[PDB]
Amino acid sequence: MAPSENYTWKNVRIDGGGFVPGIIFNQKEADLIYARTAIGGAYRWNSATSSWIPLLDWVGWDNWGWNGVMSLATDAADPNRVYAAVGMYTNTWDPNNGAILRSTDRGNTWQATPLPFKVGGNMPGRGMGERLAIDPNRNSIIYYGAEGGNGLWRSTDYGATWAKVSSFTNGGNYAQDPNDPNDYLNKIQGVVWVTFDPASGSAGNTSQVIYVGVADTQNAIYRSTDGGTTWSRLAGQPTGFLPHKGVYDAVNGVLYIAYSDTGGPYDGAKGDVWKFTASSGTWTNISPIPSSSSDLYFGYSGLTIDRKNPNTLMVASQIAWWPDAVFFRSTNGGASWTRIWDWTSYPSRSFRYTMDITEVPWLNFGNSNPVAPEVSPKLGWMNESVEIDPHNSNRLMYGTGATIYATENLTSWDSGGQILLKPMVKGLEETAVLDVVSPPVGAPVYSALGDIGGFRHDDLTKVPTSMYTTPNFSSTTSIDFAELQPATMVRVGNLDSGGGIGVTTNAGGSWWQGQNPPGVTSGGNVALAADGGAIVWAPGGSTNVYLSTTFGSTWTAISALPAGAVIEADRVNPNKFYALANGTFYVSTNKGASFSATVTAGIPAAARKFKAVYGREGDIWLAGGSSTTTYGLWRSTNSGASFTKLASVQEADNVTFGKAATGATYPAIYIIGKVDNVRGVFRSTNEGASWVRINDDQRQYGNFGEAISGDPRIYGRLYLGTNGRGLLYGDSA
Ligand SMILES: [Br-]
Ligand SMILES: [K+]
Repeated sequence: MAPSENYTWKNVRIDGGGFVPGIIFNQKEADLIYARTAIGGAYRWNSATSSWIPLLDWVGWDNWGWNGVMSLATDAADPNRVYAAVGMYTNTWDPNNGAILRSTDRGNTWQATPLPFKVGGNMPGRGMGERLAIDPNRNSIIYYGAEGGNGLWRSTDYGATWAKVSSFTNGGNYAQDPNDPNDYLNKIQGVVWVTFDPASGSAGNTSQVIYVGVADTQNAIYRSTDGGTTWSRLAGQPTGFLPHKGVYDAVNGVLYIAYSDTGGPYDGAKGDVWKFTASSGTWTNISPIPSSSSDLYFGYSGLTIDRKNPNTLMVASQIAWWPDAVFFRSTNGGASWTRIWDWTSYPSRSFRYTMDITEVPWLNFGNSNPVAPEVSPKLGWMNESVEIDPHNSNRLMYGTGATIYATENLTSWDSGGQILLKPMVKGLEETAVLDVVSPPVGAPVYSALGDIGGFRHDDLTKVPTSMYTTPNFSSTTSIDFAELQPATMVRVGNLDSGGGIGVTTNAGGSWWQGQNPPGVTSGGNVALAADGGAIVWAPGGSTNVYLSTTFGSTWTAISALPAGAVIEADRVNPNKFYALANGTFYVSTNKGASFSATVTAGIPAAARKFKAVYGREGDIWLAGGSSTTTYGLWRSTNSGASFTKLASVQEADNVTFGKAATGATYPAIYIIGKVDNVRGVFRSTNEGASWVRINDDQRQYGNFGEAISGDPRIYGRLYLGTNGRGLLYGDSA
C-alpha cells in the first residue's frame, strides 16, 4: 500500500461559476442554509466565516454521479438532520442509480440508501422542486418525487429505507423532447415536488394533508387528506402547464403554485401563478402577467413566501433571457404585484435594485459597455430558486446559472427604494476545469474553465478581475505556454456557436484572436512550441490538425494526424511535437509540419492524456486505459519511439510534473489513478518507482482530474482540476 502524507487542500478562489438550482433555508433555525448543485455536490452555509462548506467531497471515482444533487431537505423538527437525493444523469452518462443520503450532523457525515432508478441532478427539469420533503409534524416520514415515471416514494424510518407509494398512481408523462436523438431531453421528469400542510398534524402525528406536483399538463397537482394513504387529483385545478413550485402557507391556508410550459431550467415561454384556498376550495389566477396575455413570454418559477409576513410573496421569470430576468413581489397575497424593473421609455428601464459585484468582478463577463436594454452584470437567468429567509424578511437569495445573489434590505422594495444585491458564493466553487498550466515565472496558475472562460490567477486567495478577453471564450478547452518563453501563450475554446484561438506575448496582459482553419466547431486542443515559434491546433469539428508559423494569422493542414488528436509540444526542443490518438502515438521533428506514427501497439486505445517533462527533451509520460482493456502509466525517454509501462501503477488517467524533492534528481510526478488497490491522487519523487497518496477519502471530488498541473516553483504542490468543484491546490502539510 502507498502510504499517505498529510496535505492541505483548498480551492483556488473564483467564487461560484456554476448553476445553483436550489437554495434551502431551515424553517426553525436561523442562518441554517443549504445549497444544492447540478454537478458539484451540496453545501452548508457557515455564518461565522461567511462562506459555504462543501458536504459531498467524499464522493469518489466510482460513485461520481452522487455529486448531482437533485433535491435536499433540512429537518425543521431537528435541525441536525439533512437529506439529499443524489445522482447526475438518467441517461447512459451516469452508469449508476441514484440514492438518498441521510445525515444526523448537518452533512458532516452521511449514510446512503441506493434507489432502484436513476436521479437526474444535471438533467432537464432539475430546477423544479424540492422533490424531497420531510413531514414537519412527524420527522420519521420523508417523501421523494421520483423521475422516470417511478412515481412517489416514501420512507417512514428517517430516510433509512424507501419504497414506492402504491396508491400514488401518476408518475408524470412529460419529457422535454421525447424523440431527442441525443438521448438527453427525452427523460420523464416525473413527480416534481412534495409540500405539506403543517396545520394538518401536530408534533408526533402524521400530517394528514399533503400536496404533490407532477410534470403532467393535465394532472399537475395531487393531494392526500388522509396522511398519504390515498391520493387524488386536486379538483378545479388549471391545465396546460407544469408546476415548478408549490409553496403552502398555513397562516392563510393557501397553496401557491408557479407553472411553466417546460420543465426548465433553460427555457419556458408561458405559464401562470395560481392560488388555491384550502378552506373554500377556491382557485384564483394571481399571475403578475397571465398566460392569456400575449405580453407574457416566460413561465414562472422562483416562488417564495415570506414566512415572517406571509401575505408577502415573490415569483420570477422562467425564463426571460431578454432583456434580463424579472422578479415580481406582492404584499397582499397576490392581489397585486410590482416588478423589480420597468420600462420607462424603451430601451431605458427603471430599477428597484442595484448590484455590487466588486467581490466577484468577473460577473460582468468582461463587458462594461453593454448595449441597452441590457446591463452588465445582469440580474440573472436560470433563476428557478428564489428564496426569502424565513427568519428575516429583509434577506433573499437566488441562484443563477453562474452564482448566488443575495440582498439584506429586501423590504426597501416596499417603501419605493432599491434593494442591494451582491454575490454570496465564497466557498461554493462549482466550475469545471478543462485545462490548467503553471508557468515557471509570473502568475502561479492559469485556468481554462467551462462557462466562464478561465483566468490568470495572480493570487490563489483572490478572485480574478476578469476572465480572458479578446477573445472571450465561453469555455476554454486548452491552454499552453512556450516553455522557454513563458510570456508567450495560446488558448483555444468555444465562442458563439463555434471555436477560436487567443494568443499573447505578455503572459495574458492582453490577448488577440487568431484566424481559424476550416471546419472549426469547438476549441479542441492546442500546443505551443517551446520557443513560441509554432502552434499546432487540433480544433473540434475540423477534419485535420493544423500548423501555424504566423502566431495564428494563417494555418496549414497536417496530413498524417487524425482529427481531434491530443497534441503536446516537447518542452525543450522547439522542433518536436507529439500526438496521441486511439492507440497510436505520432511524432514531428520538423516543428509540426509533418507527423508520423511511431507506436501502434501497447498503448490502450482509450488513453488520451500525456505530457512531456519540462527540462527533459523527449521524456514523455502517458496515462490511460479502461478496466475492460489495459490501464496504467507509461513512459518514453526516446521522444516517443517506445514506451514502457510502470509496474508500480494499476491505473492512471492523467499525469503531470512539479518541483523535485530536495536532493531528488527528477521532477515530482503526480497522477490521478489507482495504486496498490487504492483510488486517488498520488505523488512520486523517485521517477515512478514508488508512490505516496496525497488526497484522502474525504477529498476525492468525484470525476476529477481532466486537468492537472504540478508547480515547477513549489515542491509538493498540485493544481487539481475537477468537474464541478473548481480548481483545487494541494500543498504538503
Ligand atoms: Br427570452
Ligand atoms: K422565454
